[PDB]
Amino acid sequence: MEAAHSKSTEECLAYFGVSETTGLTPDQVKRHLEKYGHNELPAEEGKSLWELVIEQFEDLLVRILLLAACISFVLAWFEEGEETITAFVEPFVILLILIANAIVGVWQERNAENAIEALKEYEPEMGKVYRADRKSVQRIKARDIVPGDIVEVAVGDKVPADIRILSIKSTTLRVDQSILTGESVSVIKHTEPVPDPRAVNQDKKNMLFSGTNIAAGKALGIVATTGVSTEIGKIRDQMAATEQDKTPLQQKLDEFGEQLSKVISLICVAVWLINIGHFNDPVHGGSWIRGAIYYFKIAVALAVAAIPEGLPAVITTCLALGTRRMAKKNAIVRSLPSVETLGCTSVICSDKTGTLTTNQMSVCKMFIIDKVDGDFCSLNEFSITGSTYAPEGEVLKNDKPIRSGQFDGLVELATICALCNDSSLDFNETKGVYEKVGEATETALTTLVEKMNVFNTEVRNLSKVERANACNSVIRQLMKKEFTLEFSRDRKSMSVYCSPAKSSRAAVGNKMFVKGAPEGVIDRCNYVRVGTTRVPMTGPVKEKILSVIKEWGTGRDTLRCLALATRDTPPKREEMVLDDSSRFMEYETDLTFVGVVGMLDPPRKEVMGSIQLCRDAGIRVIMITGDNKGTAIAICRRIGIFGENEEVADRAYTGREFDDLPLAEQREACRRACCFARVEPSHKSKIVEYLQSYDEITAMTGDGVNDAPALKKAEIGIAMGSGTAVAKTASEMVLADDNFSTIVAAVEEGRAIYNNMKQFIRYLISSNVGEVVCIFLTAALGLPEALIPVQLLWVNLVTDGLPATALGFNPPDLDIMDRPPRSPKEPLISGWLFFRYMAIGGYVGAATVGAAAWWFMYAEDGPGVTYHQLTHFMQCTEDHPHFEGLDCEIFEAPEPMTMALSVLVTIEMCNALNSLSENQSLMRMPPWVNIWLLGSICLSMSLHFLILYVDPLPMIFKLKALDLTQWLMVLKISLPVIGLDEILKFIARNYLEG
Ligand SMILES: C/C=C(/C)C(=O)O[C@H]1C(C)=C2[C@H]([C@@H]1OC(=O)CCCCCCC)[C@@](C)(OC(C)=O)C[C@H](OC(=O)CCC)[C@@]1(O)[C@H]2OC(=O)[C@@]1(C)O
Ligand SMILES: Nc1ncnc2c1ncn2[C@@H]1O[C@H](COP(=O)(O)OP(=O)(O)OP(=O)(O)O)[C@H]2OC3(O[C@H]21)C([N+](=O)[O-])=CC(=[N+]([O-])O)C=C3[N+](=O)[O-]
Ligand SMILES: [Cl-]
Ligand SMILES: [K+]
Ligand SMILES: [Mg+2]
Ligand SMILES: [Mg+2]
Repeated sequence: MEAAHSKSTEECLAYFGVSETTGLTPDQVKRHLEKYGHNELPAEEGKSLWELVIEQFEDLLVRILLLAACISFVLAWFEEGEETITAFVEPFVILLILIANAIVGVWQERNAENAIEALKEYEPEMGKVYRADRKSVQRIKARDIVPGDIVEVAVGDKVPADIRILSIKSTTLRVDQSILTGESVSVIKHTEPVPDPRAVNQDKKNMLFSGTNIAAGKALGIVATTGVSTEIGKIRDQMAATEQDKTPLQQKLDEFGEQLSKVISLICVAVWLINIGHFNDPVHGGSWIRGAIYYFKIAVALAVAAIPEGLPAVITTCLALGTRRMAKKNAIVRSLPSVETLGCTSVICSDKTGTLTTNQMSVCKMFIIDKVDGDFCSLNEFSITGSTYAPEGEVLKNDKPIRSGQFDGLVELATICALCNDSSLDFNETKGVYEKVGEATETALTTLVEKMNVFNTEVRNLSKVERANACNSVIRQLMKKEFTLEFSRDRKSMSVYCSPAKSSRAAVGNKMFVKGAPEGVIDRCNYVRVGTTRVPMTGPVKEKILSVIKEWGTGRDTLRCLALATRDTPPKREEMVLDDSSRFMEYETDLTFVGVVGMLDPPRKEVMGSIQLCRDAGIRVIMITGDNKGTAIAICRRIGIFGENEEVADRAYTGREFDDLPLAEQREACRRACCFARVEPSHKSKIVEYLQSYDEITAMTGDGVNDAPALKKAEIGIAMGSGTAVAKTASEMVLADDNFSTIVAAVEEGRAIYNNMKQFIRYLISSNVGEVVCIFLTAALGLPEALIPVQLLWVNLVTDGLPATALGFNPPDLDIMDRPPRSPKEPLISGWLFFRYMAIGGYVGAATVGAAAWWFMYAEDGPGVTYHQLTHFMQCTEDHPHFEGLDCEIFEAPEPMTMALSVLVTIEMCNALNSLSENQSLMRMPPWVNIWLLGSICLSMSLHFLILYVDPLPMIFKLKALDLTQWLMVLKISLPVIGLDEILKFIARNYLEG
């Protein structure tokens, strides 16, 4: 029964046809269970090994390397070489990479906790129903509750299903529905119908939504919906439905994968066309099982030359150290790939209560009477600092700290605030922070009289645990609380009867202490207290009081004003009926006005500056709240979203107002409006989707259950450390310190990290370019020598993995936060950069061929002085008279591959020096600006010497030769490549402008 809020109690009972006094019958429970199912949110399967791993293998590049590993087993089958039969282990290496990388992804998926499971902690095990079987209430399992059941709830109870209230047994029914509205304030429900069919949960003041707990009271209702059909079930559906898109940079890697598969697949067959040298090479033989293997010997090699193996390892470690660096800023990152995505955030959506504000009700202003001389009436107004329940702060008058005990009116104001109060203030030693005990509204009064200290009580050397209620107890011991007249809806106020308990009994006179909504209380105040004295209430006086109260209720500050009064001559205790709550308003008559307090959930001190910093960084901040519109706007003015006097007309909408706009006017309404109030949990997710429709990377910040959908729909979800568990589970990052400025710091770190990522990404990709060009030249000139598939792995994994990781520690740009947010879909390589890498790739790629070619043509220690016919080395066995003065094994000497690998590694170190910047020269950018860069080059070169000057590793590859005749020649290209890139870099820095 969805329209249950708009139908009367009798109409709701008539829908299911059950008498309010008696419960459903077993037949009805059978049928309603076979129709509506059980009352439980469905679980989620989440993970599957057999399918998660294969999903990790679904990527394209891993399909290329995987397709190359088996071929590498085929090359490994070959008994031809075996001496190099033992070197058959390259595929396993090629294999052990994939496996390893795969596992890392699985590990990233290992931490994915079930957020629906966290949402299921808000459904209770047992529930209380009345039924036909038994006159006495039945405590059953809440999952067996079907619609139509008569359900009972009491204090502390968790509501099991969405329930229309039939009769409230207590004076009031206060429910904490922060699960859906994000507000710790407890709403006062009723049984009247709510005619609006499209009312939001905040307006359904006659319903009891599943997952919310009863703050105080006892009531009876009939169940409307169960299971997924409840309002929390909408949250579950929206949390299982919103799939997370791939990281923008990850999308770049994927399309790079596609084009890479195209280019590899086209080159491998493109070699078949240039087969002028394959028409008739052997003396009689042709293409058989031995001959065709060449077309694969290049293939796998070409693959390992194109695939940047180890890039996921480098980005994984880089993002890991980013997580460690932000961890010192109290920013716990749950998803590694999200860090990058935080840099390019264009819009930040944010909750208010608990996120932008402290979620701790604080009394800002207060006023008492000063002088009453005829029509004139002056007031004493005070402001109170402190934005938390902790008794920290002082009272001020005209921006000057003043002791409260000097004003006789403030003493009585604190006396009313302390006695007429059911709440206490506790100090959590485990969390190390003061927590409210009771309602937030009254707790604000408790901490208020803690801040005031009207009797000048020594509280400096007090323990932090006893500091919580130090002054409240002082006031409690002065007047004994006989009984309390509880809050009722008819009079919108509550009162307390107190006796002196003084030295001489109650001869000083009993007094009644009343607090409540302003108009209803002031209308019953026939007297006004001026310090110690009492004067009759008049027109001009109450017009001044109501004037100031109206000035505080609206405008810049939007405080919740409570009026406080006493009764100097209350009636006798033996003539007050305490059962009938409607009579209490007569008991609270003939009052004496005292003062007024103003409450507000104040913002965190760290927020406003953060909003200015995002504004400076081109990031717009949007507030999305379940709280009232006036309150959210008044907070926006303090935060810096709106001006102190800015007219907010078309810039702030409510969920009901938002839904009334055409879908177009909503999608465009998210571009201008910066504040959204009184919204349902679905509305936040809808706004996030709308902002993402503009291809804008948006981030959501929250702390409650109602923020869970948005937190999933946003590209980056940021949860508060003091927030709910379900909000943390559906987020990519947590702020343990609850500070809002660490978001700004986190964005800065993300941008700097990406700026450092383009560097080593371009480095590895360029090395792959040179390798591809080299394998192509060696393939077209018939010289598979000087390169092997095994070594290209170690080069792209170890000797290049270290400098690439070192590039992650480059100093960030100075004016990095004065620039607007980065474009989402923009290439890492542009035309000029693509031209630069296209030239240097063929240059350094031809270097590696020139190593072997030079070792054979112009060399004093290279016996293979062939001079000509070097390209036709395969004929050496069938045309031995052609190749005299040498052995058939000299073609595969250790020096060609040692020199090719040498110029490769050195060109890669110098190229890693070129990767320190894109448009900045090396003369103005000293290489020692990054100690980790030169350190990684020193360690990669040291590991290269370890490859050469050892016994195992050479057996796979080749043997090293002397240096008096070898390193002198590696400098033909190992060093002038820096000059090439230096000219190419000098051109665009000056020729581009003018
Ligand atoms: C040589 C090595 C490989 C892996 C390769 O083919 O990379 C190309 C390639 C797929 C791209 C190109 C490479 O283009 C070339 O190779 C130039 C001509 C072909 C030479 C072959 C014979 C001499 C990248 C490498 O060119 C450079 C950097 O010079 C940059 C970039 O990729 C990036 O955005 C950088 C990494 C994400 C992509 O053009 C990309 O394709 C796209 O769709 C892009 C837009 O992405
Ligand atoms: N944004 C807020 N900031 C501060 N307080 C809020 C806020 N919203 C609600 N409250 C308090 O919570 C109680 C719940 O009332 P409820 O009907 O949910 O809200 P509203 O009255 O604002 O109506 P609305 O939903 O906006 O139409 C009110 O009762 C009282 O103070 C109010 C109240 N009053 O409103 O007059 C009197 C009172 N005593 O004791 O006199 C005690 C309250 N209380 O404990 O919550
Ligand atoms: Cl509102
Ligand atoms: K998310
Ligand atoms: Mg919140
Ligand atoms: Mg309200």
